[PDB]
Amino acid sequence: PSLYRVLILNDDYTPMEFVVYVLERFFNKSREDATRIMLHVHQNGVGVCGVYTYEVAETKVAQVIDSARRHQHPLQCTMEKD
Repeated sequence: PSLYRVLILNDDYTPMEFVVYVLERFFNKSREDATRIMLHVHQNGVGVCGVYTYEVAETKVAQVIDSARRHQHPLQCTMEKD
């Protein structure tokens, strides 16, 4: 039954706007909440985008990666047990 948290890692190439876009897009964040998480990731090196069931966490990871790569950004996204 364990839920899984989705994490994005900081990097020195992915635009902030794209990270905000990603959080609004795939994690259902208002722009204000996205901005907060984006800045937290920038400062902490890692941040939680959300917590979901394993299957849903898995698709959100893939979707962020797919989106990032097609935008040609190196944005790293992964998950771990909540």
